[PDB]
Amino acid sequence: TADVQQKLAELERQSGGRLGVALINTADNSQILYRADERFAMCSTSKVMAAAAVLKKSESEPNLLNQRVEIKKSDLVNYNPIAEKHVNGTMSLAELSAAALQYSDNVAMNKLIAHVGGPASVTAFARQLGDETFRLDRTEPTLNTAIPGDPRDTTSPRAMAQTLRNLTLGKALGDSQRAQLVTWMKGNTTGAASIQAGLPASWVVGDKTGSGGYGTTNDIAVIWPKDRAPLILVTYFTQPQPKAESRRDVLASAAKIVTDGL
Ligand SMILES: *[B@@-]1(O)O[C@H](CNS(=O)(=O)c2ccc(Cl)cc2)c2ccccc21
Ligand SMILES: [Cl-]
Ligand code: NA
Ligand code: NA
Ligand code: NA
Repeated sequence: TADVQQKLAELERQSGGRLGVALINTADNSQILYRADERFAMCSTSKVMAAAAVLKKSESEPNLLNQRVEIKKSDLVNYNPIAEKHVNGTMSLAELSAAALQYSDNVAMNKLIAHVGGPASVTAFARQLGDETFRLDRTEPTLNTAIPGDPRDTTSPRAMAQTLRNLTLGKALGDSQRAQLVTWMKGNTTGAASIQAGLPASWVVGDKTGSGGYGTTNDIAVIWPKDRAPLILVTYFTQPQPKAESRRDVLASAAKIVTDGL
């Protein structure tokens, strides 16, 4: 629809920032795209790719998710809601994956990153899946600086939507691992104000939010509408001012605009 395009342009204009949207509708294999090939800083939406990398590694290492990881005071960063409770103990890689995905715990992300070999290994995993756009450059918390013009720790909406489709609805991961990823994302606790706030209450969503510098406010989701084929939706947003506040309402509005009529 050209109208959906115009509506997203009007949202972007009023918001004052830069908006990126990619909707994949698996009912008819259609897409709605808005700046879908521009790069945006992923912030915490990158935790999906890190958890997925660990899950993939687990296909050939059955004990892997039960492996224990020490949590030290020296591991704490700037957002540790789960890990701060396990300092001087261990958490399993399953627990760290869930903490990263469902509470956006930054220590959990750093452990997933470390375990698979660092940011270039998470990036190599993306490449293995056919995503040649995703780049994870840094660890937490610096991967969230979201400086305009900086390509580090960025991807495009089109690439992340296609990759999220492969991960949650396709066959990137084994059946057990795919189910686990989707179960984790459906249990996310951080997304109610984002894409979910622009969709009917009856719809089931598995999402991962992100936020960071320059008021960057992001969400990526797999969506099961009532009695319809699933959707993938990426909404990326960032602003001109370094200390701009988050605008989750912009993502809810984009979600509402692109699902109107379904
Ligand atoms: B990353 O983008 O995710 C975490 C948490 N972000 S948040 O904005 O603090 C948030 C959003 C919604 C809820 Cl319900 C809770 C918390 C994070 C923290 C620091 C840097 C990057 C990320
Ligand atoms: Cl409703
Ligand atoms: Na991507
Ligand atoms: Na959401
Ligand atoms: Na977030």
